[PDB]
Amino acid sequence: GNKIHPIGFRLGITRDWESRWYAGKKQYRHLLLEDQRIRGLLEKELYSAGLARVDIERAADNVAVTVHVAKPGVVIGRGGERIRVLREELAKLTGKNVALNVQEVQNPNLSAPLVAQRVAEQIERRFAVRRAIKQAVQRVMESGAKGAKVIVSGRIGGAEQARTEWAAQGRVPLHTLRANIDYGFALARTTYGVLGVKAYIFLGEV
RNA sequence: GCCGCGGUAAUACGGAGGGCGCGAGCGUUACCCGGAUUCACUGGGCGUAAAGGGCGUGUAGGCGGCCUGGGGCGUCCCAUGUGAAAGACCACGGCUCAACCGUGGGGGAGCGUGGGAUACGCUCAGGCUAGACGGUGGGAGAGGGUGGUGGAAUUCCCGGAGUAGCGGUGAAAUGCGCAGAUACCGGGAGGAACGCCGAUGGCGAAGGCAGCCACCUGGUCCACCCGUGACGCUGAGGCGCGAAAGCGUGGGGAGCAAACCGGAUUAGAUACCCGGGUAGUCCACGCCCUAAACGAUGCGCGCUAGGUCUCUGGGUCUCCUGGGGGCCGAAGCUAACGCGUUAAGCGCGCCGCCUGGGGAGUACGGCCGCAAGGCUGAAACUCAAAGGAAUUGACGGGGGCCCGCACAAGCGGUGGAGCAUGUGGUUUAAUUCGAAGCAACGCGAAGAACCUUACCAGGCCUUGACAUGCUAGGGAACCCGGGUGAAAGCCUGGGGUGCCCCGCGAGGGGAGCCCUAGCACAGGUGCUGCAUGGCCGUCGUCAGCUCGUGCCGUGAGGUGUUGGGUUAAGUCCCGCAACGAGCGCAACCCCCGCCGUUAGUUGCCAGCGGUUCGGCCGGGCACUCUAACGGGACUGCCCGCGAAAGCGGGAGGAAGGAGGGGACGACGUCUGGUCAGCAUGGCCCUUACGGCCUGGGCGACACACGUGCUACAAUGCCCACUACAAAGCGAUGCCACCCGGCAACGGGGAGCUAAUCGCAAAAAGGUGGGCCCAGUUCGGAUUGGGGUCUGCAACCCGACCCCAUGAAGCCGGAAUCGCUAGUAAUCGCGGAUCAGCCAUG
Ligand SMILES: [Mg+2]
Ligand SMILES: [Mg+2]
Ligand SMILES: [Mg+2]
Ligand SMILES: [Mg+2]
Ligand SMILES: [Mg+2]
Ligand SMILES: [Mg+2]
Ligand SMILES: [Mg+2]
Ligand SMILES: [Mg+2]
Ligand SMILES: [Mg+2]
Ligand SMILES: [Mg+2]
Ligand SMILES: [Mg+2]
Ligand SMILES: [Mg+2]
Ligand SMILES: [Mg+2]
Ligand SMILES: [Mg+2]
Ligand SMILES: [Mg+2]
Ligand SMILES: [Mg+2]
Ligand SMILES: [Mg+2]
Ligand SMILES: [Mg+2]
Ligand SMILES: [Mg+2]
Ligand SMILES: [Mg+2]
Ligand SMILES: [Mg+2]
Ligand SMILES: [Mg+2]
Ligand SMILES: [Mg+2]
Ligand SMILES: [Mg+2]
Ligand SMILES: [Mg+2]
Ligand SMILES: [Mg+2]
Ligand SMILES: [Mg+2]
Ligand SMILES: [Mg+2]
Repeated sequence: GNKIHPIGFRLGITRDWESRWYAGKKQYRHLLLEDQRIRGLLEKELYSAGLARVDIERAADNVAVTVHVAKPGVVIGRGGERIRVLREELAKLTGKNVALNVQEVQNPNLSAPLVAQRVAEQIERRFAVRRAIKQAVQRVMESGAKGAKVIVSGRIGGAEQARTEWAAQGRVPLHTLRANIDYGFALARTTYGVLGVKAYIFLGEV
C-alpha cells in the first residue's frame, strides 16, 4: 500500500476540483451530498457514451453540470430529446433548477478514465488482459502524449492466484508535482471476482 | 509409459457432449530389433562428470625409419567351378484384385582351381644412418646405501648460586615447588631431529630425498661428432619397489603421543581446552602394500605463435642453441573451469580402464597375510536420479568500504505505586468481532449509560426495518382516539377519498397507493481477505530496480548499474565496450527566515489638537499585523587543497552550501492488514446466522503486560498581586455584564452569522508572604455525606462542585525507550468526535 493519488496530490497545481463552488457551515454537506447524487445518475446512464469527468459549479439555486463525453451524441440524443429527460430527471432529484452542458472529448484516447474503461470492458469481454493493456498503452503512446502506463488487478484470466499486469511507455513521473498526469480507475466485475484497472497518462508539462 | 494429475475454477480422477485415431477390429500384456553414437567396426570415452592401472623391470603379443633387388603370403584384378530349392529383388503371367501361386531373368559374400599385377603390409638378401645404444670430454644434484663427526635445543642426574612460587588458561584447576621447584652458571648421560642456506630451487620411476665428511653405487644433461647399424616404442601374466599406520623377534626410548588417568568448559561431554601416559614414533632383520600413492591428467614419438621469470651444460656469452621447472598466451581444444610446444591441440603405436545412483568394494568363490587385512568382485533389491561447470540470488560465528540516536557521549523516562487506557488469563447467560515480534496491545473505535452494538436473556415481526416486479381479492391516500404491554408488538374504534375515461344515475372499469394470502425476492457485521478490487503497513525517504541499442558468452546471463573520487543520494566527476533512457534521487509545491509591490474599518502621540487617557473620537497609512504576487544564495564571489567533482576557510548578507520542517514513500517483499468502511467471486442461513424492542453486556479480579497521567517535594508546594502566545472554535452555538450560591451552576441578559464581539485567565514566569523536611500546607487514591448539570434515564457505568477520609508512594530488580536544537525536558492553550463523557488519548 503506497503511491498517493496522483490527482489529489496535484489538486493545488496542474489539476483542479470536479466540484468548484463555495458555501459552507450549514450547507456544504447538504450541497456536497447533492453532487454525489447527480454523479450518481450521470454515471449509471451516460456510460455507453464515455463519461470522463463531471464538473459541477454553483451560484445559488443555479448549478452548472458539464458532462465530459467522447460520444456527445449519445448524451444528447435524437435531435436532443434525451438531454431533455436527463436534464429533467436531474430536477426530480434536485429542485435547484440547473442546466447541463456536454463537452466532447478531444481524442478519448487521451482521457485516463476512458483509456481505462476501454481496458475494463475488454476484460469483462474475456479478452487477454496482457493484450488490452499493451494495446491501450500503445494507443495513448501512439496518439500524442509523452507517457502512459496501465495497471490491472489480479485474477487476470480467472487465475486462482491474484496477479498484476504492467506495460508502460515514455515518461510517467508521479513524484513530480508539476508533471500534470491524468489518472483514472476502472473497476471490472466478472464471473470470477473483481478486477481494478488503473491508467495514468502524462501530458506535456504545465 | 516418463514427467506427473487430485487437498472445494482440475483441459491429467468419473459421467456427459464434443473431437482425433483406427475400423472388424481396437486396446492391453509379454518378448526381439529400433530410437540407444547407451558396448561406439561403421560411431564414444577417462583433469574436475563413471573411467589411467602407486611406480618400474620385462615375457607372450601388437606396432616399426631409409635405399635396391628376389618371393609375391597378405592385398588387388580376370577367368571358371561352387554358391540346389523356397524366400528376397525384377519382368511377365494365372485365381474378377490382392494376398497366394506359376514362368523367365539378375545379383551374391565366401570358398576351390588357373592366370595376372606388385604400390602398400609379410618374408628374404644386400646397403645407409636421420631412431636407438656405445665412446671422448666435460656439469648440476636433499638420488641411494655404508661408516663417522658436528653444533642448537629438550628432558633427566651431579655441583654452585638463589628463593616462593612455577607452570598453564578465554578464565581456571589438576600438576610441579621449602626432601627448596621455576629462573641463572658450570659439568655429565641419553635419544631424536638438523636451524640460517632454503627458494617462487634441486634430484628420483613412484614412494620419496636436505648439518658435514669419506667411501661404495644408480640415473641424467651437454659438447664432439668418433664407434655399432634399426639393434626400436608399448607391454596381458609374471617379478621387484612402494608414505603413514599396523604386525613379528630384539634393542633403544629425549621429545611427542592412540588407548587410558585426572583437571576444566557443557543442559550432558566417554570431545574441542589443560596436566600426566602406554602402544607408537627410533634402529635391525622379517611381514604388511594401502593412500586425496593427485599433476585426481599411462608411455614413446613427430608436428603447431610468442612473450616472461627461473635452475642446469654449450656457446662467436646479459644474445643465440640443448635439457628441467613456473608464469602469461597464438591457433586449436573444452560442457565450462580451463589446457595450450612441462597440451587437456594435431597425429601414430601399445597398454590400463569406464559403460547411472544406492546396495558394494559389500556377499560368495578363489589367491595372498602371523594377524589387521589385501587384490579379484557380483546380484536380489531400489531410486529417477546420482553427477560435473558455470549464472543469479540468499546466507556465513568470511573479508574490505559505508550509512541510520543503531552503539557510545549525554539529558530525561519506562520497569516499582495510585490511577487512566489497551491487551491477555481468570470469568461470565454475554463479557460481539478484529489487530499479535519490529511492521498488535489509548490499534479500527475522533467518544459503549440508551442508541451505537455486531454478544446475552426475555417479549415480539415475517415480503419483513429496506429495492424493482407478478397473480387472486376487499378496500384503497392519509389523519385522530382505546385496550394488554417494559417496549415492541398483538387486538381494535371512527372521521375520509377525491384523479382520468364511459354512464341520466345507482353503479361499473381503471392509474399512484394500503392490507390479507401465495410467489420472484429483500436482508445477513454468517465463513472465506491463502478467491479479489480498494485503500494502508513494512524493508525504506533506504538508494536503489530496470529498459533500448551495441559488445562479451553455446547458454543461464554479464557489461552499462563495476572501478578511483565526491555526494544526503546510481548526486556529480574521471575512468571503462559501451552509448543512452526510464522508475527512483533532486527540482517543481506548502509553512517558517530578510525584503518589495499591492491593499489598509489591524495597527500607532510613531508626527499633530480634543479625552470620560480604555487609541476612545478627528486623521493618517508610516510601523505591526493581515493575504496575495514578486525579488532573494548559485559554493556566484575571494583565498587554498584537487585532474575534475567536491571539500576546508573567509567576505557581503535575513539566510550558505540541500537555511529548518512538511508534502512527496521506486521495481518489488511478506500467501503482511482489512471480506466489520466500502466493493465483489464462491459457500452457507432465509418461523430464520433476517428485523424491532426493554434490560443487560462490551466497564467485574485476587492476577500479568503494553501505552500513558499524577506523584514521591523545597532548582518545592500553598495564597495574594501582577506580565508577555500561537493556533483553532462558535445560530438550532460561543456567551461578556449583574445579582444568587463556598462552589459546580441557576435566573436575568448585551454583542457576534464573527482580524475590528465571545469562549480566555495562557501556564511556567515575576512580586510579597507562608510552610521548614516531617509522610509532613509533599501525594492525591479510596470512602462516607451533601449538591449541580447533561440526558427520557446517570444502580450496574458519567462529569463536575463542596466537606470529610486522605491510602500506595521517600524517585524504582533483571531488563528496557526517546531525543543531536529551538530539539530533549518542561509549561499551558486549541480542535475533531461530542447531549454529556470516563481525553491523563
Ligand atoms: Mg547400437
Ligand atoms: Mg559416453
Ligand atoms: Mg617397413
Ligand atoms: Mg599370393
Ligand atoms: Mg537358391
Ligand atoms: Mg636390413
Ligand atoms: Mg655418478
Ligand atoms: Mg617398458
Ligand atoms: Mg613404519
Ligand atoms: Mg615393531
Ligand atoms: Mg616416562
Ligand atoms: Mg573421477
Ligand atoms: Mg659452441
Ligand atoms: Mg622448457
Ligand atoms: Mg594459459
Ligand atoms: Mg583463442
Ligand atoms: Mg578396501
Ligand atoms: Mg572370502
Ligand atoms: Mg566427486
Ligand atoms: Mg557443483
Ligand atoms: Mg537524527
Ligand atoms: Mg546510550
Ligand atoms: Mg508501573
Ligand atoms: Mg552537498
Ligand atoms: Mg536521501
Ligand atoms: Mg521528492
Ligand atoms: Mg495472512
Ligand atoms: Mg472495549
